[PDB]
Amino acid sequence: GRVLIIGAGGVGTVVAHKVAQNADVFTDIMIASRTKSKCDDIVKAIGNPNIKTAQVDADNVDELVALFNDFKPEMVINVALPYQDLTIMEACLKAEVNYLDTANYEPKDEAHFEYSWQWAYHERFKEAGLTAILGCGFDPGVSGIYTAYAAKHYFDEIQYLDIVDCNAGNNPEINIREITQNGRYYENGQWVTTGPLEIHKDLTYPNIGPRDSYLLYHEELESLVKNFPTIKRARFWMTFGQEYLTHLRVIQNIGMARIDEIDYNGQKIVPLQFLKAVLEGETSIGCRIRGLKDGKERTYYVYNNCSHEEAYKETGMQGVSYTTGVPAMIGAMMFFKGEWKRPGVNNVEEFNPDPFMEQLNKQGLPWHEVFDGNLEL
Amino acid sequence: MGRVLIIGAGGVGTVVAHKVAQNADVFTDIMIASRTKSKCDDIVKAIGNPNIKTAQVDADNVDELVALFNDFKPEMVINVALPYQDLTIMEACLKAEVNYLDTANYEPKDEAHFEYSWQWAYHERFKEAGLTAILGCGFDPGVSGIYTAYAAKHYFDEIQYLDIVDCNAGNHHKAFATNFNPEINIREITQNGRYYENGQWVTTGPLEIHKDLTYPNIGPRDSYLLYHEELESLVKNFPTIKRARFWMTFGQEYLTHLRVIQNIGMARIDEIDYNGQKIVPLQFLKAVLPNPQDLGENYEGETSIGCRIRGLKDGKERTYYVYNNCSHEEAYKETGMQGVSYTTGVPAMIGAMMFFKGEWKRPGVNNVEEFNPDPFMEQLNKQGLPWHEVFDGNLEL
Ligand SMILES: NC(=O)c1ccc[n+]([C@@H]2O[C@H](COP(=O)([O-])OP(=O)(O)OC[C@H]3O[C@@H](n4cnc5c(N)ncnc54)[C@H](OP(=O)(O)O)[C@@H]3O)[C@@H](O)[C@H]2O)c1
Ligand SMILES: NC(=O)c1ccc[n+]([C@@H]2O[C@H](COP(=O)([O-])OP(=O)(O)OC[C@H]3O[C@@H](n4cnc5c(N)ncnc54)[C@H](OP(=O)(O)O)[C@@H]3O)[C@@H](O)[C@H]2O)c1
Repeated sequence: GRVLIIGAGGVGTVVAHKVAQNADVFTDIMIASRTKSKCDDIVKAIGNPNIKTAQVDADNVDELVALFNDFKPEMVINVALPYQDLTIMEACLKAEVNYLDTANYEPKDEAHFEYSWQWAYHERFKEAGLTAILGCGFDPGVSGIYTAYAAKHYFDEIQYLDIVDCNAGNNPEINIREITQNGRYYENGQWVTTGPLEIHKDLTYPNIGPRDSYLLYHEELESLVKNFPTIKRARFWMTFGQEYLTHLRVIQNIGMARIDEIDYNGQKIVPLQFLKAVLEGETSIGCRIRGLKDGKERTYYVYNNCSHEEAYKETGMQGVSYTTGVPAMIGAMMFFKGEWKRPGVNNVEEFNPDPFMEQLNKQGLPWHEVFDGNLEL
Repeated sequence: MGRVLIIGAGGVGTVVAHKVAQNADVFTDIMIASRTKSKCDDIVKAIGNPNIKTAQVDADNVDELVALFNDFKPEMVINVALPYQDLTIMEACLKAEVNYLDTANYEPKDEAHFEYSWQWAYHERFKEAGLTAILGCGFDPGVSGIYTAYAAKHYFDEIQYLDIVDCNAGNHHKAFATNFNPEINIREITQNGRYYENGQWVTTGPLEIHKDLTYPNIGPRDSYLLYHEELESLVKNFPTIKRARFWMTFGQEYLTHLRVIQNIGMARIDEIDYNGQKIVPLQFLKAVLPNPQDLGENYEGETSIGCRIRGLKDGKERTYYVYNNCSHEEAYKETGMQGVSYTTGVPAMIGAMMFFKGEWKRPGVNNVEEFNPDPFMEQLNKQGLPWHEVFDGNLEL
């Protein structure tokens, strides 16, 4: 049960905490990242001196292979940035290490992500007997596990999938890249494109109430549509307050959302990253699913609500880092326990959702089901 | 001597170079020196006069400036670099016995507070050396004080109320851009408002007080009260003034962008460590924002800047409104810049002309209202900034 965490950010902080909380499964833990001091901060916060740390540039396959051959992990949990997905997978192949991440690949010079890059590794991973688990955060991640759970127990055919993500509380480089692209959803065999944050409507969230929700593309639509060909329409919605949208608009207008490197006193700075250097309540994230069971239409809503305060008291991080870090740990737990072992490259919906859902209820993300309700869309 | 040296090759310096080159009878030898020499050479190529010399200089370095001054031997140095360079350039002018003019008074790099004490401190040294320093000779500061001196000289026994009003009614068709150096521009407009009334200076919140004011050829515009450096010297030099305020128009989209820039920390003036390098966020913002110097091509509309003055003549209250409207497109066609660079650059050239012609000769450190306004006002009509007068109208203020 040797696990290596790459990335000492908000998510990695949560993953480390949750891995440490399950030492019967995770007997040996290391945290490696670009800035080692953040790794050591996490170890001190957890209070477990047995967690090892290391500096590594995960853009460098050779550095990674040396680290992997030193610590000898059985799985690496990549919660660095999407840019590191492929170099880490390369190192995993060469050092015969299994793999898990929470976000699929996008190149540094283009804010477009898709699964082709990582799916390309399927046969190499398979012939090496290695398992890769892609997109095992909350969304992507629990959102596809929720959908697999519904398909397994409640639906003959899933026909409409609507993922809803509300942060009702009170990494910006990858975050602002995600939300500024054209919207995109799936309907009747085709991918449909909107303007950025053009389509929106009020959706009512448990314990929160109605919130302005905006349609945008999201990674998991690509694989969920592929893996559930009964789907007639799949969309993803996220809430955005007016002040947030205003700040987002201005940031773009002034040039601080740029993703190319600019030259500033002999140093290569990308405006969006420099912005990062300067930049109560709860989340509610789930899936609203409609389809057929025993010849009749049926609706289903399954969700988690995560309190920012409770997440902070446990891990020092807020609800967005918490909801992503917990499932990443559980994915590794499923592999270590043999519940999720499938040589090749896998999306979460391809595994048995039941043992994962059972752990979510025990590891800080209890989920709730509403049957036969009005899904509002 | 007739030799003039221009420091700063930005938007204002581009205009100043064009305007001095247009008056070769006065300015017989011209040099443009600036931190980045290629921009000096860009200006000379645009003007088409190979006789204009260029040079690289770091105007933060008194030694470098003195060497440049003793080589070129200017009679006056027109400082249109940043306020930060005001004192080092004045130091060098004193050491090399060269006269001085700028369009903005000093603020330290580490504090967004400007005032005249720094430069007034050089008065007796300049005076003893026979050197004249002309401070704040742009449009506002500059023409705004020359307008005031003009009104005091010709139309009032006693001026009592001064309101300077500044509207940029143009459209540069950018989501957001500033009209001059964004670093200096943003530092200025984000401070607390201040004005003068009944013997005291009153502080307001930033952009707290605003009125609808009607601008010639433009109409009503949302106008905001803020401090402006010429209020300090004009209140000093015209004691009869009872109330002095400065107003500038801001559109809603502009204010929205300005608010967000401050909230996200990109208006900060302190240095942060970014990959072992010291970076001032406001200075980084300048790098990505549109360059004011490149806006003229798609700039339409015009500016309107003037002074609304009220006071007594022969015991009766009178009003006076004097202003200039400047077409962004005409400024662009003439100089490649836009109306804010133009309104600032033309009066800087004229102040130097007044010195070269002997009209404005006053050893020491001077604000523009201390000179005879008449010959300056005459040149404004001839050098591209004609002004208009309205007598006894409603000042709305
Ligand atoms: N599926 C979901 O629900 C979900 C939700 C949110 C986020 N995520 C994903 O989670 C990941 C982490 O997010 P976060 O918020 O924790 O980000 P973060 O706070 O910026 O942390 C990223 C970490 O990766 C490190 N890193 C970056 N480049 C590296 C390199 N070349 N070599 C080694 N380490 C490197 C960073 O090092 P430094 O300390 O030097 O900066 C930092 O410690 C991202 O991929 C994000 O897309 C997924
Ligand atoms: N009175 C008024 O009505 C009024 C109105 C607007 C502006 N102004 C003033 O006019 C001045 C010029 O503004 P602008 O918009 O033209 O600014 P700008 O476009 O940024 O140009 C300033 C110039 O100074 C140069 N410079 C900066 N630091 C220097 C240093 N250490 N040594 C030498 N040169 C240096 C810059 O060089 P680089 O090319 O290397 O950047 C640039 O060429 C400012 O002081 C501003 O406050 C006055």
